[PDB]
Amino acid sequence: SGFRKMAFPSGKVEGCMVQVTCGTTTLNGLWLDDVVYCPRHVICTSEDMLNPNYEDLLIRKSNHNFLVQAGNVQLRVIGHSMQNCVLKLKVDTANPKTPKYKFVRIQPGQTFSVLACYNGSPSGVYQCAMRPNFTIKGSFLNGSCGSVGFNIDYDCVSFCYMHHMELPTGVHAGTDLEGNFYGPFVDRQTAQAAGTDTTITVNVLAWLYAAVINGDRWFLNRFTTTLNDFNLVAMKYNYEPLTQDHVDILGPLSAQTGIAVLDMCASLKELLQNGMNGRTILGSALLEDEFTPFDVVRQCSGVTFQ
Amino acid sequence: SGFRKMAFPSGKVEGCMVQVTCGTTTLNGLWLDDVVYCPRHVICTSEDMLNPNYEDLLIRKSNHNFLVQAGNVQLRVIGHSMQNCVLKLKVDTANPKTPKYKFVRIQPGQTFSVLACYNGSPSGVYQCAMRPNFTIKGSFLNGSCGSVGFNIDYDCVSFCYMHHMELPTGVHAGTDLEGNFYGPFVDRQTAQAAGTDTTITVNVLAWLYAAVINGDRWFLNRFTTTLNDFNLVAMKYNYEPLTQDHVDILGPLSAQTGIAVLDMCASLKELLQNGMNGRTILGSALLEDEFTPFDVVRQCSGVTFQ
Ligand SMILES: *[C@@](O)(c1nc(C(=O)OC)cs1)[C@H](C[C@@H]1CCNC1=O)NC(=O)[C@H](CC(C)C)NC(=O)[C@@H](NC(=O)OCc1ccccc1)C(C)C
Ligand SMILES: *[C@@](O)(c1nc(C(=O)OC)cs1)[C@H](C[C@@H]1CCNC1=O)NC(=O)[C@H](CC(C)C)NC(=O)[C@@H](NC(=O)OCc1ccccc1)C(C)C
Repeated sequence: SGFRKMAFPSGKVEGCMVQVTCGTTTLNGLWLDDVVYCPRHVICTSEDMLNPNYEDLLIRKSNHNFLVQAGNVQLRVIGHSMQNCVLKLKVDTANPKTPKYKFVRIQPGQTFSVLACYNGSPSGVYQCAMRPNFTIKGSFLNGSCGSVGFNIDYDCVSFCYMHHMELPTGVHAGTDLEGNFYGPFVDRQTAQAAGTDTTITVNVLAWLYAAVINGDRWFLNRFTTTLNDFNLVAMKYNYEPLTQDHVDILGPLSAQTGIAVLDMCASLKELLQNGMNGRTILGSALLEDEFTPFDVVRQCSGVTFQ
Repeated sequence: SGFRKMAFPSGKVEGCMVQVTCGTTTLNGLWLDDVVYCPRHVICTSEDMLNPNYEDLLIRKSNHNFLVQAGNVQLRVIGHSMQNCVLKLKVDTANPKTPKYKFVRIQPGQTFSVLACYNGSPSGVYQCAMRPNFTIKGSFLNGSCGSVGFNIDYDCVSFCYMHHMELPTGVHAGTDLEGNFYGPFVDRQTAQAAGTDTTITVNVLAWLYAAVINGDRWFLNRFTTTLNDFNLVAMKYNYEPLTQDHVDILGPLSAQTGIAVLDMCASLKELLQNGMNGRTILGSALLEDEFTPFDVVRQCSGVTFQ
């Protein structure tokens, strides 16, 4: 028992990280097979960033303008192209440590591990959710661009995120691995801001089940409710609406605990109206929304990768 | 910017994990050079656990009674011994992926990453502190014994923890890699309980500095205090005493922020007396104590490993 925010083991991804330099701009790249993927703004100076014309900046670049290092060894670039906001560099050597992999575009509410990197070297790993306003609450400094987020399924790494920028309030924005931004952000140093964020209700419900499983059940009350009634109160607290899909997804945790989803919704409702009155749940003094139902099941049944 | 609980990249340790079976008991082992280290209770049945005589259980075992698998391949055991509460199995092949490594015994307050494992396979990674009462707040199920905790310094892995047991309230106890328990616990299924835990004051102060660095400074007040005065109030809230060593350790964060340690102590004092009145600090609704000063510096300056 016990319940922790837990990242995937990072080894398979550590093997893919390289440093990419163009002129005096350095950041991280991801090396899979004979392609290196990185944020396109590697081709910019810090003046260029105010308002870059990426097609004009790029067209004046050739293969040899791109320095790719893996450890202390240089990779030879034999081709380049731009897809949306990522640059792809064809190199002459396949990554010998390429894992089985996929590229996916995740939905809001879905979680993933970030391997934060500097100069092609890993610094640490942590878990994030794609927020409803299409940002993530990360930890990123200058040089972290190109760090990636992923999930693992047994031996298969699904890359879902590449890091590009920080927005007001210290939240983060990036792309999928086809270089399409999550959210309506652009890779330019012009004033931009995320919209009001909401709470990922299905995830809060998953975490409450996690609590009951781990024996922390003081908040279970004697009421039930309906989906509509719940949703009315949800809306007022800037919680995302709960759908039939969400109910279905929570089916396994419902079954494991003997608590019907709608009964747990009534307990959450009461927490929203009354607060926690100084108590904690699974050590937290607020309602956590960055564990998916899948995250909870995985951690509560000890699923394993290789 | 942004501040996350962040584990070390796990790849170097993933390469060391094996499965160890004796009879029908399975758990994890750590393979370094030509030795595999694991909890000694691998040699017990679940009846034996109520009150095991480890010397008598062991002496009746030979090398061939120990099954060590790394992937789908069996390691040949050519020697065994017991050191405190760990078993060491000499095998005939050095781990080809052994990192540079050390064994260390950490102090209360120090943090480390856990690679939680089942059947010699990693399931995830998370950050823990050695609590003042010599437990950790982990996430561990049956089969997780032998999972290890570590720190990385550039390329050097310091193993500090091996997981053995869970105690009342869902907290965890284990050994250093010489098999000596943190705390006065024993590897027996007899009623045992940790003492009252306290808050790691120096770590809370580190985290407040992390907050100021990340621009969250609403809690800074206009008072100062003394170490004694602070300690008087600390004691009442079950905070560990602050020492001159602690002040010295916080020197770099003090310098980076321009806030004297004793001024920050006065802000903490006021948080302890008044609470946070519904506000959050770095997204938390309580005072976090599982970031060391070193943890904060590392994350705030992007230090990297390889
Ligand atoms: C990334 O690591 C790198 N960028 C460069 C670069 O641009 O080289 C010339 C090299 S590495 C960083 C990661 C950032 C730094 C701080 N935290 C992070 O996550 N990315 C950027 O520096 C990035 C470049 C974008 C424009 C593609 N710029 C930003 O993140 C900036 N955000 C921004 O310009 O938009 C928001 C905004 C709000 C308010 C006013 C103006 C802009 C921030 C401000 C650094
Ligand atoms: C470890 O993964 C394994 N143990 C065995 C084993 O004993 O084989 C026969 C194989 S793998 C587990 C990890 C535990 C399970 C639940 N969470 C964990 O962290 N360790 C144990 O099962 C362990 C064995 C000890 C005695 C060496 N036993 C315990 O953790 C038990 N704790 C205990 O007996 O002491 C506290 C106590 C409190 C109150 C009453 C009685 C005892 C718990 C109860 C499972």
